[PDB]
Amino acid sequence: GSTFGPKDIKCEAYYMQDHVKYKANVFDRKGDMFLVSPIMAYGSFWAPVSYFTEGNTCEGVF
Repeated sequence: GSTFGPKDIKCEAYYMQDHVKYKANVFDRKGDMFLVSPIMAYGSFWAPVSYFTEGNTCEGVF
């Protein structure tokens, strides 16, 4: 349970929907696909974080 501290986060990427940009927290990777979570702790799904070329916080997976 950490917000200021990428402990439970490690990677937090962004994405905009042509105008609205928000965060997506990312944990690990699987090939060219990454392993992300929604705006809560509920499951985990793969998403191309490679598309989140705005700014992300993943340093330990990099």
